[PDB]
Amino acid sequence: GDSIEDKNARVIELIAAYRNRGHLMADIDPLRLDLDVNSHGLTLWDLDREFKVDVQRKKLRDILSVLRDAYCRHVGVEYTHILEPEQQRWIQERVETKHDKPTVAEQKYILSKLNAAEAFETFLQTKYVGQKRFSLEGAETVIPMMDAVIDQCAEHGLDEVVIAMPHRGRLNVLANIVGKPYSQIFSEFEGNLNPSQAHGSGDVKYHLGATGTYIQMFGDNDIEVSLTANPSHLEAVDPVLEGLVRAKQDLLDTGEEGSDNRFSVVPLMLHGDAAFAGQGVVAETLNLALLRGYRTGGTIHIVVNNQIGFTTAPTDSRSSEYCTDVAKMIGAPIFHVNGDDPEACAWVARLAVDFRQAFKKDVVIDMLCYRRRGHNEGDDPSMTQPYMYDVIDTKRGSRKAYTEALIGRGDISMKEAEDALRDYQGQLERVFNEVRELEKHEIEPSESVEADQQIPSKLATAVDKAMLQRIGDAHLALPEGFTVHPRVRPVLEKRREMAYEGRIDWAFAELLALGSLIAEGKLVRLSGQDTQRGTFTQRHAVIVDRKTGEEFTPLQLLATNPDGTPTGGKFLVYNSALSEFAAVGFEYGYSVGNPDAMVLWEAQFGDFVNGAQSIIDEFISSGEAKWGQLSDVVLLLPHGHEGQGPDHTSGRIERFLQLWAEGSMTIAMPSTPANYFHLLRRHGKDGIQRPLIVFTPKSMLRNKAAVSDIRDFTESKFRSVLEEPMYTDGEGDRNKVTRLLLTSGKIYYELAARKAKENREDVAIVRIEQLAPLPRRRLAETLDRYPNVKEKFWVQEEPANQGAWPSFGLTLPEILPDHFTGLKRISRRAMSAPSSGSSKVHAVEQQEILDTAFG
Amino acid sequence: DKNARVIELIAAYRNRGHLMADIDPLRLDLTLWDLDREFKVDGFAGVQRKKLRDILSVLRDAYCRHVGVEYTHILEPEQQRWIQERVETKHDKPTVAEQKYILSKLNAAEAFETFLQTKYVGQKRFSLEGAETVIPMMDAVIDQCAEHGLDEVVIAMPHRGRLNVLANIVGKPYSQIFSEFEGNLNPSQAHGSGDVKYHLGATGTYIQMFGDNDIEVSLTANPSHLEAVDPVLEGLVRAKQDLLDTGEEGSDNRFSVVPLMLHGDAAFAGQGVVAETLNLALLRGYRTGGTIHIVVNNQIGFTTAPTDSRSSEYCTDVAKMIGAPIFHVNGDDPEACAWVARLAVDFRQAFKKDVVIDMLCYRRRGHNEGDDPSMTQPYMYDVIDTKRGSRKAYTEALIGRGDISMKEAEDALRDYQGQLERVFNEVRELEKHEIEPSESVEADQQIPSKLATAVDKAMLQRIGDAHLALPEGFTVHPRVRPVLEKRREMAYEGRIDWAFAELLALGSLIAEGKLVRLSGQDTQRGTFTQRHAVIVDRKTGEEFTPLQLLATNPDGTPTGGKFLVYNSALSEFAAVGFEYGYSVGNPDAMVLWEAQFGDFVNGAQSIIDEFISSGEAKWGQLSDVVLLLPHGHEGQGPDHTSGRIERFLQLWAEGSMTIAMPSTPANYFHLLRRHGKDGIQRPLIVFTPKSMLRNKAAVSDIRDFTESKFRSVLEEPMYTDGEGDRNKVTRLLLTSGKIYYELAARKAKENREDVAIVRIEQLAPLPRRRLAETLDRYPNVKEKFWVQEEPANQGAWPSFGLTLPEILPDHFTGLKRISRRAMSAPSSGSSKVHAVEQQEILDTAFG
Ligand SMILES: CC1=C(CCOP(=O)(O)OP(=O)(O)O)S[C@H]([C@](O)(CCC(=O)O)P(=O)(O)O)N1Cc1cnc(C)nc1N
Ligand SMILES: CC1=C(CCOP(=O)(O)OP(=O)(O)O)S[C@H]([C@](O)(CCC(=O)O)P(=O)(O)O)N1Cc1cnc(C)nc1N
Ligand SMILES: [Mg+2]
Ligand SMILES: [Mg+2]
Ligand SMILES: [Mg+2]
Ligand SMILES: [Mg+2]
Repeated sequence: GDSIEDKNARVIELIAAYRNRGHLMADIDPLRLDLDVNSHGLTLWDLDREFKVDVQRKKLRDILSVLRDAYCRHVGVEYTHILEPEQQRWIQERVETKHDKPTVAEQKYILSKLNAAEAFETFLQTKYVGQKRFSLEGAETVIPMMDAVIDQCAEHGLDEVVIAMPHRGRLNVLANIVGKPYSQIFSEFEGNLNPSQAHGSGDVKYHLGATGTYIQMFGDNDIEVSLTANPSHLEAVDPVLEGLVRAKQDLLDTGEEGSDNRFSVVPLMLHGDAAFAGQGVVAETLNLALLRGYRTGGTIHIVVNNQIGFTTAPTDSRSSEYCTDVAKMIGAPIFHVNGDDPEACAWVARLAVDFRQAFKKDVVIDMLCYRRRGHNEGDDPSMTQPYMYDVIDTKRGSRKAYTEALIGRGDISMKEAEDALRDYQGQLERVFNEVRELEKHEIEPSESVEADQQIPSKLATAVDKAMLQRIGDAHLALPEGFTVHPRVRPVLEKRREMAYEGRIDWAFAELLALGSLIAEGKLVRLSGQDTQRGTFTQRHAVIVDRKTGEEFTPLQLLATNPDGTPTGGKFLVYNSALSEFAAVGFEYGYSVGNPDAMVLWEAQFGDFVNGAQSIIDEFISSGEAKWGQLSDVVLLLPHGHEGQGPDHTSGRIERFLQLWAEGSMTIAMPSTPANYFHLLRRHGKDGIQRPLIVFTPKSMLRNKAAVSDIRDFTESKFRSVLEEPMYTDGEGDRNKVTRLLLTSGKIYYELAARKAKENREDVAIVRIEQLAPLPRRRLAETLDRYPNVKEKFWVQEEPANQGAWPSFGLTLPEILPDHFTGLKRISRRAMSAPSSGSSKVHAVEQQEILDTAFG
Repeated sequence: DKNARVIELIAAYRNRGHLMADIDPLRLDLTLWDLDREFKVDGFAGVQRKKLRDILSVLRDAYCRHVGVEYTHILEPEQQRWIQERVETKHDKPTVAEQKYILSKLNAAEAFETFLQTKYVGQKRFSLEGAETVIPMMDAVIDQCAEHGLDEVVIAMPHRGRLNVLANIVGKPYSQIFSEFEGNLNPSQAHGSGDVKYHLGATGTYIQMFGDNDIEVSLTANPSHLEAVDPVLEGLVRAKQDLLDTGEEGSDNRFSVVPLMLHGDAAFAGQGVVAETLNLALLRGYRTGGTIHIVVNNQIGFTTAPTDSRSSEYCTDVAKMIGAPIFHVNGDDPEACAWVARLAVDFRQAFKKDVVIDMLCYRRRGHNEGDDPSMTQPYMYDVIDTKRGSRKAYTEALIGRGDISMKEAEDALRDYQGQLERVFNEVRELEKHEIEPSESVEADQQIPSKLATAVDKAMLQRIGDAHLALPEGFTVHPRVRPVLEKRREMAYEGRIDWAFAELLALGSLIAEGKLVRLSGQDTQRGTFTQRHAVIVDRKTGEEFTPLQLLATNPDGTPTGGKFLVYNSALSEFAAVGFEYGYSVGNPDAMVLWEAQFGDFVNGAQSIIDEFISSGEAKWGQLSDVVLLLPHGHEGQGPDHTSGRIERFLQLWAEGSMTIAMPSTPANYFHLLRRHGKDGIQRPLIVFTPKSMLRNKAAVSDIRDFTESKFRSVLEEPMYTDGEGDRNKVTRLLLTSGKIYYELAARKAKENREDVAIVRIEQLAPLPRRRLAETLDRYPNVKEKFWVQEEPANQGAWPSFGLTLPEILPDHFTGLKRISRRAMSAPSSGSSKVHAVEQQEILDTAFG
């Protein structure tokens, strides 16, 4: 036969090999630190021969030049893992082509960005040699790359770019991308902060955020750009950024629940190479990318891959070939780019935005670069990486290299390049001198943020009977032909009955609170594991057609007024992924993104919220004091000793009470459905942006004593302290009381049952519903109504080192000494775990507490 | 031409055939003239010429029937070829005896579940019904490991089929499982606070049914927190491999202890610890030679559908990042499940890397046996109601093939059921005894009386001299050489600093024959450039570890000891879990994990809460892991200041952990030596210094190492050795850590003979007797203050403010706090604000 047919088969194999694996041979590293193949008779003598390619006939040397330029030069493209052939074709069409050369104006603009990037760092090195700044030197190309992402987003007519990033080049991005004034950055290095800057306890300069407007230089558009605050904990901000962006998209009616699919707010997420591979929150957050409750239409990721993590080499940081391999699980294309090629970096940035816009999905840019100085500017890296730093010492920086290229191209002269550098440096010097001339402020200890936010003087949470009845009737306003599951129908009928006749249970009180807020025009977002039905089969926020699987959400009917006009409200209820860290981070971010939303996250059991401990510690409990960032997220934590074991008993009340300070959070453990209703309505209507932690029930959901009357919803308010109904409404005599039992939560019902069984008129039980801030005035005023009390006990089912005792045992005798001197504890013994593993052992221990309280 | 269509068609089946494979038991979701034409293909024994008809039948059987194979993401062509050779050829047909054995495992699997359903209808058991093939699959993994002559299989798994695996794979007695359902436990079963039945572990010996080998099989305990045990399993296996001299640090590369890790579908996709643990798989400090993963993929997670649980096509897509092949297999085909299990073991043995089996199955009952799944999944449960189980279908096949008769099949099933009934009746006949409250485990482990931790001068000198015993031609970095010279000087002359005291402790243990494993972020050099446990040749990059020289006696014989020091990945959850597991796996090892700053250990909160602080009380599982947490107010911000002492003190109970904040290098040395030599297996939490590493006052004398012991309470040297008068003291300041040096400097500056400073070095268990004895030496004290740099809601005050007046009322009634105000964060963000607040504490203490 004709050997051209054999040779053509080898050409088809070569095309596939470059597309699939060319990235493994690409010249992406700026440091350059690192017989049985069947050729089917193809050799170097076939270079000028024409071959058939899939339609077209091309010379072998031309096929090989296109493949080598696309896949083996300064850009490594990974895309053949993508399922969708139209996405692979889209990328092939754009990378297997001769690129348009940037104009001289575009080249000068890129150089102006590299000048700003390096000169900002060398200026800080000269003025503040002894202060950490986490310089981007060796990775200056991140600045024209980020400029190109934002400029391309503006070109697509998008609304906003929200950035989250770590420390590397943070100050550089704040000054040269977001527009944080140089004077403000210099004031931080000077330690001369005005009262606004010195507010709260604060945080380090490389954790701060900023906002501004980016104005295009090559087009007629502009776009908002924001950079969010973050703690030191690397990658922890990743789900927070997604939540912030989702909330902004929902507000613009763009995105998943929106009237259009523009997803017009773009998350731009930066990462370090060691952190991106090592932190589990990265995979958890990528896992949210296509979920209906969390999708943001694609995140643009940039890894500042300086091939080091402090003193650790990549071989000790990851098991994958690339630090970006984790992102392939959601079908993201990956572009590995040589950080010493500014034009390739800008081109990849624009291609990434175009791909995100075309397919509304994630894209990753792996920018290979290096770290010019030590990990921080006081660290000596040659002790552990002598070879790498001997190579770095021989390298001209990307600014100098690009300047020489433009001089060589004839664009600029050496004198012009020198003058432009002196001008930028001269402007930094001028601003530095002005800041240094400012009057020095006296340094004072930091102050509590407690008084910065206060409840309005007038706020009622009660609703009328018509509102209760409307929410009850919504449960039976089924779509025509809908088949209700036979074991769900009694719940719907019971809700109509409770709305008109009382005995309202916990689950319905929660829906009365959320439904009445929706009717008043509020956006309510509720999510968590199995939250649509409820872990305890109690919520039924979504009901499923038994014959068709169609879904009906009764509370969504409250988003329309009886006359047919919208209230402006909405109910967004989702089953979350099986994640705690990313889910809690996302809801925290969502509440920051839309302060007017009611945002609730529900743990399956409170025992699993320790999986989100970094979010609780670094964002929820402390973001207001550290950054002035406000969140109104609600965490619902099912809690209570019921004999189900040490991981189905406790939400670790003691840990939240320990974290509490400065009125940063509200912490509550309501004992009645109406009090929970009023708590949620107060939180949604008070205009205070502070988190709420609620310890919620499990067996108490179906306790026939734990029900509320209609008048408790229509004629009452949130009560931080509750007395027994016999004293406030009944014929109970407070003067007969000699023993006071103080408690919180479901144990009240067991104590009250024991009091009734033994007719103990000498014992009274007082509940603390709001654990933090402690209701000092209401507690003192309640205790003053029992003048003959000789002894007081704090009673709890939790072990002695858990529950409220560790904080209350110390604080109650200090803040109210005339009431709580001599306060004693009644509880389970101190325990390493939250409870026994045995239901029978739980029952004996529970009875001991009750016997001790009445002994 | 037509051959061009064939080569691309072969690639299409290999790359994407899995997308069309018949893997779901529920089924809820160029020309025809070329068939007899011969084409050239790359056969497994050389180039072959095959009819297109035969190429297509092989590809459809390999990739589109009950097994979906994902492997073309793997970099190594030899691994793809290995898989092709085994999937694109005829599979070995099981013998009739092997088929009957698989059926006996399905019988045991289903009959155990239906028996518990009959006897204990109201108790959760997380049944494997709908996924019974996991039992012959696990049997096949373990049998294939025994066929390779491996030493042990260690299993970690969640709740799904846990009781079934304990009884039918590991050999936990049926009588013990029934006693758990009965709630009639003997005193050993009732020991500690305990845990739920589907969290418990067991160990036994597996004996091959057809071969001549045995193998050890163990299943580790775990909390409810799904996937949290994954890094613990890897640590336990690595410790066992290091002991057998197999694996990464071993003389052979057998990696002869196999991790077998089971997962649920929703948890495997959702929990970040999965990716963190996979990321450890090829790292020198953590590699275990490949984990075999089995996902029990029942296409549901409680009430949540897969479309709400993950963004990837498969729940296993995360594992592709470490190049693991993935085998998706139809759970209703027991022979395909066993065949994939054996293939996975063979692949793990050939390439010493991870393999994933995604077993597609269903969940016969609700999430738990009291839950109604048709409320949320009506369609799925209408389909499940029409399905014959895998046991019934496999029995019908064997009866149909003529392997067994219906009478033989029923007799075998009734024999197993009769034996369950007999054991159940025997357990039910036992008298029920009084149920008592659970008891503290504190007294279970006690320190031997007068444990000596001092070493002689020769030992100190040997460790100092080891720092300059450089290999021939080694070039020391010019800024590292002064540290080595200073260590030799300190070993002979004193003024021993914190960093060298740590290495004196570890070095002296290695010399005594102990394995010491030390790891953490940048731990080889040290975050504060203080450790230099490994030094790097300035010219060649070669590494030298001075403490490794202590593993050889001066006469040249080995001590039996070793120093394993690693830079960890940038992980806290998987790294802490791994070190906890390692300490469980080798109780004789000294295992230390170091946080870069203590502020980041909250990333491992699930491991601290669920394993470290509570595993002894819950499961009787003992760990001696050490956590080193750099801590101290130095003006570096709220994430570079605190290891959250207050949280560890709150978690503390029952003597479960030792918690310490030493103020001197010798006291830290004695703390580490006591921990390594006391024969007690309980974790140690140490709050370690940063600036105090280089404080010239924070140095120790040679006599502090050779003639002393760990001191839980320390007085000022002026009273124990100097000319200080204790009777002049009217104000006592109690403290812990570096603030002691600032308080002592202020006392010396103002000649405050009326003030004494007492340090509590061991925070938990509180040294009640030594504290009382010390305070009794100051008879004229009129006021006592607890002084700390931490905010009032942090540090030791929240626990000590409550416990000291209760446990020592004649000494601490009236105890007052001196500290920073209560704060939402651990500190101010400003170094200047920190400095003003620090001076306020010092001024208040002496005001
Ligand atoms: C381990 C670690 C760093 C190395 C990161 O390497 P890579 O991701 O490649 O980024 P790059 O630095 O190469 O660009 S910087 C950071 C630290 O905390 C600085 C960051 C910060 O505090 O904000 P440090 O004070 O310990 O140095 N640090 C401690 C650390 C540990 N664990 C977590 C979860 N977060 C952290 N901040
Ligand atoms: C969300 C959740 C479960 C669903 C798992 O689905 P999948 O991974 O597909 O497994 P399978 O059940 O389909 O086989 S079972 C488990 C729970 O905790 C039971 C497990 C246990 O407690 O040990 P529960 O009491 O809330 O039901 N539970 C709560 C839970 C939440 N978050 C974590 C980290 N761990 C958990 N145990
Ligand atoms: Mg890096
Ligand atoms: Mg509010
Ligand atoms: Mg499942
Ligand atoms: Mg020990």
